[PDB]
Amino acid sequence: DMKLFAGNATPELAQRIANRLYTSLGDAAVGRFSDGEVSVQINENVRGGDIFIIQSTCAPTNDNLMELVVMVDALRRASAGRITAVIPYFGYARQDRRVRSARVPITAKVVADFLSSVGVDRVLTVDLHAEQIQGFFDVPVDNVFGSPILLEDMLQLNLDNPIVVSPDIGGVVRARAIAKLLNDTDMAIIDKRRQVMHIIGDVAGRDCVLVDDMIDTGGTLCKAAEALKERGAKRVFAYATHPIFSGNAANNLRNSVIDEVVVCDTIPLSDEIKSLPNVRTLTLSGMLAEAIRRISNEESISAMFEH
Amino acid sequence: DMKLFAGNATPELAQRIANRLYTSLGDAAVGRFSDGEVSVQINENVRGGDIFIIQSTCAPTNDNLMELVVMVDALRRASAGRITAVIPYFGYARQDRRVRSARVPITAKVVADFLSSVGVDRVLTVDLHAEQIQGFFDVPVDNVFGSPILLEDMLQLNLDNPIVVSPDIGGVVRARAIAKLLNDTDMAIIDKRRQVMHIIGDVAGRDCVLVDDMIDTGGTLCKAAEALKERGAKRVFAYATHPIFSGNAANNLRNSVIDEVVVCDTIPLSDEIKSLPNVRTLTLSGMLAEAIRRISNEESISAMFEH
Amino acid sequence: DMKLFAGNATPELAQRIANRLYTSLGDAAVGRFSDGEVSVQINENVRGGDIFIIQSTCAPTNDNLMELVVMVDALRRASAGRITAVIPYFGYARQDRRVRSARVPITAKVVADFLSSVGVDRVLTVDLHAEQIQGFFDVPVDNVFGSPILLEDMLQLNLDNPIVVSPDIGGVVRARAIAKLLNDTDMAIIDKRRQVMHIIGDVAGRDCVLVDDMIDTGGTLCKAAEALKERGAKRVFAYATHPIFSGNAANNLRNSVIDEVVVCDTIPLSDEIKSLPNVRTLTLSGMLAEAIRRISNEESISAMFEH
Amino acid sequence: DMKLFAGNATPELAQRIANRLYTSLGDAAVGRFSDGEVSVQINENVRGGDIFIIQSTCAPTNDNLMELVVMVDALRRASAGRITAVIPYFGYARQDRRVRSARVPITAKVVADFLSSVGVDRVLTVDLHAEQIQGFFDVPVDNVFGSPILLEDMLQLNLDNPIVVSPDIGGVVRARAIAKLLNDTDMAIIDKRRQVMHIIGDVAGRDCVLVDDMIDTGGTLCKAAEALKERGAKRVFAYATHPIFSGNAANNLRNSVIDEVVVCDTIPLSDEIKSLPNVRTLTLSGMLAEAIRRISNEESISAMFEH
Amino acid sequence: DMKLFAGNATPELAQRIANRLYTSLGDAAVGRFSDGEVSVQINENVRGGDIFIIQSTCAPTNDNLMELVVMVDALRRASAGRITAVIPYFGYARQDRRVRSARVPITAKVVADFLSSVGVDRVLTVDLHAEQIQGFFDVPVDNVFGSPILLEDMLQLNLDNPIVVSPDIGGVVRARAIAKLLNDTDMAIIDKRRQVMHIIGDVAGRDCVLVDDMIDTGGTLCKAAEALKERGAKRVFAYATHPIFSGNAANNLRNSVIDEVVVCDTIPLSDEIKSLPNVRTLTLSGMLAEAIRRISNEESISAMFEH
Amino acid sequence: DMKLFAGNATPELAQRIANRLYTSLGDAAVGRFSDGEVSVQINENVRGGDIFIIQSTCAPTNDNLMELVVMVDALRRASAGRITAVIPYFGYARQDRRVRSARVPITAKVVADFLSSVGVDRVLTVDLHAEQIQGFFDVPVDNVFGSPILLEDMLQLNLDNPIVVSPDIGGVVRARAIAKLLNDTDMAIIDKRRQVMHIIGDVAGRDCVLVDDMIDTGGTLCKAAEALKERGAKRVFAYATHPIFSGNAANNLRNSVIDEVVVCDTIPLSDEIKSLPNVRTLTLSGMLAEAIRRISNEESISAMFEH
Ligand SMILES: Nc1ncnc2c1ncn2[C@@H]1O[C@H](COP(=O)(O)O)[C@@H](O)[C@H]1O
Ligand SMILES: Nc1ncnc2c1ncn2[C@@H]1O[C@H](COP(=O)(O)O)[C@@H](O)[C@H]1O
Ligand SMILES: Nc1ncnc2c1ncn2[C@@H]1O[C@H](COP(=O)(O)O)[C@@H](O)[C@H]1O
Ligand SMILES: Nc1ncnc2c1ncn2[C@@H]1O[C@H](COP(=O)(O)O)[C@@H](O)[C@H]1O
Ligand SMILES: Nc1ncnc2c1ncn2[C@@H]1O[C@H](COP(=O)(O)O)[C@@H](O)[C@H]1O
Ligand SMILES: O=P(O)(O)OC[C@H]1O[C@H](O)[C@H](O)[C@@H]1O
Ligand SMILES: O=P(O)(O)OC[C@H]1O[C@H](O)[C@H](O)[C@@H]1O
Ligand SMILES: O=P(O)(O)OC[C@H]1O[C@H](O)[C@H](O)[C@@H]1O
Ligand SMILES: O=P(O)(O)OC[C@H]1O[C@H](O)[C@H](O)[C@@H]1O
Ligand SMILES: O=P(O)(O)OC[C@H]1O[C@H](O)[C@H](O)[C@@H]1O
Ligand SMILES: O=P(O)(O)OC[C@H]1O[C@H](O)[C@H](O)[C@@H]1O
Ligand SMILES: [Mg+2]
Ligand SMILES: [Mg+2]
Ligand SMILES: [Mg+2]
Ligand SMILES: [Mg+2]
Ligand SMILES: [Mg+2]
Ligand SMILES: [Mg+2]
Ligand SMILES: [Mg+2]
Repeated sequence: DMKLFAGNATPELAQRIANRLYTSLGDAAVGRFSDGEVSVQINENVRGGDIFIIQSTCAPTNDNLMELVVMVDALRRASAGRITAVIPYFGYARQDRRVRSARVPITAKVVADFLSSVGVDRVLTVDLHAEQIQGFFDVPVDNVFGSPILLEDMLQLNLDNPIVVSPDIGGVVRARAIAKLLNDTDMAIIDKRRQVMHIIGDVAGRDCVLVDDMIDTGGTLCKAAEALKERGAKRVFAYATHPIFSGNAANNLRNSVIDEVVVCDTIPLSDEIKSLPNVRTLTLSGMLAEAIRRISNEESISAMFEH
Repeated sequence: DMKLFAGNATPELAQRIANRLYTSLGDAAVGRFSDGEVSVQINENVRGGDIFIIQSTCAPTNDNLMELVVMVDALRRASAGRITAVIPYFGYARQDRRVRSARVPITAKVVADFLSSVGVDRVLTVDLHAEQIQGFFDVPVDNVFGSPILLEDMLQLNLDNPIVVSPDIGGVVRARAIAKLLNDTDMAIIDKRRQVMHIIGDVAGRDCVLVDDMIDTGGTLCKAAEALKERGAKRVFAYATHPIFSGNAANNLRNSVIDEVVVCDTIPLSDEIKSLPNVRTLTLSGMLAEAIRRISNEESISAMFEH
Repeated sequence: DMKLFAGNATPELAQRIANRLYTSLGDAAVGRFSDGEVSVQINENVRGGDIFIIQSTCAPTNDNLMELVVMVDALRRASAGRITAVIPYFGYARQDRRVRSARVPITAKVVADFLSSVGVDRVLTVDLHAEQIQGFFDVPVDNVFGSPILLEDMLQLNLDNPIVVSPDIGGVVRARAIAKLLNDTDMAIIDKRRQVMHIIGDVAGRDCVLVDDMIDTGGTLCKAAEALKERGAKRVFAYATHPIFSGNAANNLRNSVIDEVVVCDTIPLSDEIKSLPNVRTLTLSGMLAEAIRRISNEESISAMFEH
Repeated sequence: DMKLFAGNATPELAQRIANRLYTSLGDAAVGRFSDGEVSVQINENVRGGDIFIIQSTCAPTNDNLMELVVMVDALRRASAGRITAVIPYFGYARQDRRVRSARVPITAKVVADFLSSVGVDRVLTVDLHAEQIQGFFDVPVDNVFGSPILLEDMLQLNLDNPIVVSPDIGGVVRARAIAKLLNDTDMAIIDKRRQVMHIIGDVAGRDCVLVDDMIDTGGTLCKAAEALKERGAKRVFAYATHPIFSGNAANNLRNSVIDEVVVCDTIPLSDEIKSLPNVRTLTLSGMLAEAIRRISNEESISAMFEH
Repeated sequence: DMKLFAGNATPELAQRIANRLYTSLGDAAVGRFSDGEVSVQINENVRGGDIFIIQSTCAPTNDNLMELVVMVDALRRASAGRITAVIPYFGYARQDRRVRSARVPITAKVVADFLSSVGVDRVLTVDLHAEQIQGFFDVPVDNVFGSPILLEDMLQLNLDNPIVVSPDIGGVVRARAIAKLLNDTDMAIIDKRRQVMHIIGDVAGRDCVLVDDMIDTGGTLCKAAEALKERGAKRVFAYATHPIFSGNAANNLRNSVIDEVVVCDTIPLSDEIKSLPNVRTLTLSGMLAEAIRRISNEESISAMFEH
Repeated sequence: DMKLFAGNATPELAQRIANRLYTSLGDAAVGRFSDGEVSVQINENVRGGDIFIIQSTCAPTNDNLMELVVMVDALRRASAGRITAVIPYFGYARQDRRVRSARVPITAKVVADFLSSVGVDRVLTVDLHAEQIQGFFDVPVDNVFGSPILLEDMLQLNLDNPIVVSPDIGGVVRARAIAKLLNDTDMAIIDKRRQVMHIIGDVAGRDCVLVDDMIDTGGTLCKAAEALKERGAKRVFAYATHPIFSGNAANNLRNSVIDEVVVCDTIPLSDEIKSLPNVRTLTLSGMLAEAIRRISNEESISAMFEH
């Protein structure tokens, strides 16, 4: 008995996933009270059922997170059988350690504990910022890579001896994976010091493909593109998974040298970003639908990592 | 080693409490990242100390709640000794049961579990909506009544044989307590059916004192005042503790028959409400300061319930 | 695989519930050792089954509570699948908070923690003293109102413009619900001060119906009846759900002015009470049987709250 | 800050322990409500203090156990620092396993879980039935042997080449320890089959000393004494620690051949037993007082096991 | 969906159990990394299945224990349904209490907590050293006696009025059970003091059968055999369940007077022990296979304790 | 009351740390029983004390881990106050996620759960393989970098325009940190594909400094050195923190082109490795002693990250 429920964060993606599964979204009234508190009511029998909740913890981050945990609590007191939380974009994931024992929280661990507390049985995400966040839960966590869609889109560009560049030091593993998949090309890395940006590798007269896991303000992306072009690269393409686009992202992308920015749909786009002419969107609904189908049927999930 | 920390919800109240304790607020940078996520950094040694955090979970409710739990987590990983959360207004407290086994959450229990999960050792609140929320925690919870301040203000009005009215059926216990304290006067109750409001009791030619625990939209308050005046009451005064004032509260209070509305300061007032000429504010900083002082010194807290 | 087990508290009610479900009580030897310790032995295979235990925590309260938790432990180590505890009368429910931070326990929370500790999966009660006790558990709790049976009995009295009276301030919500159900009549409330009892409302020349959730000693009930009659009420009927009848209840009811006392059967009656001529009993076996049937079949429980 | 509190089970022993510590019992009102429910109120400040509760879980077993857990809960919500439960006789300790996977509970584990749930920090008992019950807790458990007092009393009898006999197979380890302490004498064991009792060892013309951990009904004790005398033993003395004396114990001991029965005071004696001329009582107040003193002062507890 | 997995401790026994169940061992690669750390990989779909893991915690004890807990963790994150751990020999079981409050651990409780932590749902062992270790878990534990096989082997010896002897005081209960089963014969006990060994009972001119639960170094066994022969016993046979055989066991058994040593196969034998001519092995694969079959089918396990 | 205890893994390091703190190691007998099981006995009063246990989880990994958890359990049942585990080398840390949802365990999370289960209050490690393992605990974890000692040793080599190389893609962050500290030099990275090793960066005619966190078999290190020399580098130095040196490490290092290998002392060296002429050891005893001193005195730990 598979039922899908959606919050207010990604309703359109939840509709696409439901369409690809040939079912319909379950009836739940998820809204706000007068003072801003989350209101949830489940409007159908869920006893013994296998429930999936689809909601990214994107901006407004805290309201979306509260919607998620409150729906899980309402479902779990209504005697639901098993609850899987599909969270295409896992928010607060960049706060995953205390560097130099600074007096900061590990907020990803706090969110994982909240989800375990209200009674989630399984989590399914796309492109976690740190893969060790799989260990912040006591439940199985399936971290699905978004690279098949992006790679299928890259191979339709007919680049002239492309080189894969990671905009920073934290993206090197993902850049290397993409470089191996993209006919096993070269790789270069942007290193930032003091300000001045150094490039480790040769980018002279080649098409450069920047790959990252998110675009928040476009700062690192735009700066790396400027560095690549001023060391003589023909074209630069940016390829990310999570389109956060916060702050001054629209102006940063508009006044940039990036020829094309391609993102997935784990977060809905705003109006100013949709108005931009060089920002294009791929869809992850098929991949998420197949993962949900495999989880619901006691099937192996390893087939989801094939290209 | 008593240290006080404040969030962004009630900073001015935290300053008044610190002033009455002749100390200063501890240094912590509590803010937002670019995308709306809570940022916390403790900027001083808290090892082994006795920490108090002062923050109401008022609107914006979810951001304030996340600030609170994230500060508790950061303090607890920095090896703080004991953490007391002073929460003058406990949000989400109106969702405390499932009526008729409706498929709703018990969100107050969820919030209590989150606070117990991040490592709170003690909670101190003012005028909980339901006193049974004391049982939603495994830690001691001190629910301090705000009625001493309000009563001290009522006794300075020189009312002509006043009668204490509860605007609804849920406020009868608080109304009875106030009526006993206010020279042991009469009590009347507003009952709403179908629309039409019935008054149980005699209110003809008497000064009426409405008492409640919050004013959210002013709906029940304004309607009860209209009923009281159209059954012939001389003057009506409204006395509440938590000034939520959400939605159309300013217009409802402006176009009403209530002569004076008196509230406490557990939630900061907006500009439109401060502009109103018949809304007046009392302060709870002395009572909270004395409660914090008694908790810090291993002293009996029962003296806080004296009039 | 539905199996019913019964303790020693309410065996006759368990038999009626079994009869209405067309099954038989499971074989378990629940008794006492020589020194008063609870002895439990399950005498049949319960592996993977869906178990229901029917036992009120009525007097002797502590022996009944220990029987319940010990049966749950024996069933859970015998590899039972799911255990539902049907507790028609939830004892210790009047101790649900600490008033004025008095150094008392919250014993309802202690009992809820014990039940969660031995491994109960679901609780089903009738007319909880405080509905917030639903939040003292981490499991679903279904609090079924006994008002349908009592209302069906009230409507067969043909009262002359009846008025519904709550004997104290804590029963106002239940009295209001009954008043709405009983053709939407008036409501009056007994208020006790200092001794002297005040009645808020008009009771002159009307049939009065006192409604409460329990009758423990009959003190409040008898006193309220005396007040109602000495302000001129024609007849007084008392309507309760839980017949505790402790202490001097028999003498208090015998030497009273109440014309008829009607109770449910969540607690068995003693001999002295059955000898009384004006105490009558209704049965809840049909309602509990239907609730058990709906829980066992993954059906919606909301239909149980219909009149 | 050492404070002692006592329940209703062993108040006189608690007074003796307080006298030997030159302090007084703390003020707490522990009683019953009208219907038999436990009532507890702490009447003094216990914040930060080191609390000891002295109460055996003797008959009436369940009321005493509930008093204990309810006092612990009331103390723990009043912000007590550390709570030690001194339980001279640990009830329900004979139910410590499931023999042949019988569908019975392990009730000692249930009691240990309840004590850990309400927040006990340390347990101190005398002569546990099974020493592995130390492993049923997550807190330190100090199981103090009562054999020093009993041995000091045995050595004042001037027996003629005594032999130490265990009445059953479960008491062999304790009998061997006593035999080693009692000038390293011989040991014999009673074995019961089918009825007929076999004695392994030689008891002809010797003074026999039966040692056990409890006397519940006197069945095994009286039967073993009869067997010993009908295989020709001069005198038989019975030496136990816990005087349960339930059921027909008074008649069994009166119509027996045991010359003298000596017990400790972990359970108060009834009137019929005190009337018996050959039942004598030793006291454990000094040993328990010294153990409490050593626990309170961060001193080594190993000195308590010296003879 | 019953699947069997085996570790490296008892692979041959796991094969025999699989053969008697007419299935095959599941595919899992359990090995060591270069530095000695346990490596585990499950090579098949286990989603929703009912898993059994067969592995004794025998020498090397800590590597076997780590293999077990690591396999349980890998299975539980792969979404296995229910995990039963068949542990024919439970290691660390001799450390089950703190005698005289010595500063030692209770290591059996630590192992039980680890197994409960990684997510074991049920434990099945053979001949636990202390039966109270059943209470160290929160899950059902089935402690199956190995005495049927040993008794079936004893009855094929045609002994001349045999007597059953326990080599020490801790084995008396097991010796008594065997003596009752073996046509209800006599029993004698070895008592060790100061060195000198005393025998309680008559062993002159009888065949002696020593029964124990393990043979670790053969010290107690060889010494008891010497004592029995030097008080004139015709033949001595040793009967144990767990063949640990550590240290100098081979030399102790070779230079001994025991005519025949019979053991079960809960631990594999070494080469030096297999070379011995008077050490013989029985098999427990049929009994364990039937217990696994009964657990998998929701059948009563009590039939396993029949002779 | 600071007490230090040591296991058998790193006794000599524990002695150096004790010497720098001007105290002595506490008395505890930590050994093995006959069959290989861990034996622990604490031989002094530890009640209320602040305990530190110094032991790396190095090879033999599982015995060392069991020693650690068993000592923690023995200390915690002896009523120790606070227990800090100093684990200079955290074993099993390389298994920190499930790549592509492979059916493997996350063994670092299992070890963290075991340590939290037995009652550790704080962990202090050196150079964790993944810094997110800080989030696998609920207690504070201080991950101290070993780079100050290594950098102080590098600056005493007088290299000719050195370049810092990371032998693999996982070491890039550490290599970048060292490069910034080492007068802000260049950085190059070894990339391995299919076999063939690519170097991103220019290493022609420069002194190369390989930095890693461990040396297990020397495979990556020796291969990277060969690649660097066959692209023309003058000298190659290897700088690591944890000297695991397992398998064929001695032969790999002997038949290599690395001029000098410098390691810390978090793991003791074997004889074959000490015989090597180009392997040199630094000490971390001063840094660990200062960290222990700061933890014991409620001082800020951030001063430990200064160069
Ligand atoms: N999109 C991706 N595809 C494949 N591997 C990835 C990706 N993103 C990160 N990785 C990590 O890159 C590493 C690949 O290792 P390998 O299996 O040797 O290619 C693993 O740690 C993966 O978790
Ligand atoms: N017998 C009863 N029938 C209906 N409501 C009840 C009863 N007893 C208590 N209540 C409470 O009365 C309130 C009724 O609210 P409403 O839905 O507005 O009638 C809810 O809080 C119910 O939980
Ligand atoms: N009164 C007692 N005195 C000493 N040991 C006892 C007593 N009762 C039981 N025992 C147990 O007897 C055993 C004595 O072992 P040992 O130290 O060899 O004398 C331990 O297991 C003790 O726990
Ligand atoms: N092999 C065995 N067969 C039967 N009982 C055993 C065995 N080993 C230990 N026992 C214990 O011996 C006792 C037998 O009690 P009974 O049922 O009176 O024979 C129980 O406590 C059993 O757990
Ligand atoms: N030895 C080291 N010194 C400094 N940072 C390190 C070291 N090893 C790893 N790191 C990480 O490198 C990053 C340095 O960031 P930054 O503060 O910008 O230099 C942090 O994530 C550190 O945790
Ligand atoms: O706003 P930006 O910093 O440019 O983008 C967010 C980046 O912060 C993290 O490294 C992510 O990997 C992104 O690369
Ligand atoms: O917006 P309003 O409903 O008028 O005020 C909030 C009320 O809702 C609860 O009963 C509170 O007691 C208040 O009386
Ligand atoms: O013995 P009594 O106090 O008269 O009856 C018990 C009452 O105590 C509680 O308020 C219940 O609602 C009852 O009304
Ligand atoms: O009433 P009784 O059975 O004679 O005495 C209780 C006995 O039950 C247990 O074995 C105890 O050791 C006692 O010996
Ligand atoms: O090496 P051994 O001590 O002779 O054999 C192990 C014994 O230790 C325990 O009592 C077991 O019951 C065994 O009898
Ligand atoms: O035996 P090796 O693989 O050469 O050394 C262990 C390496 O495995 C991990 O990447 C560590 O960072 C090391 O670099
Ligand atoms: Mg980045
Ligand atoms: Mg209200
Ligand atoms: Mg009442
Ligand atoms: Mg006995
Ligand atoms: Mg033993
Ligand atoms: Mg033995
Ligand atoms: Mg590496």
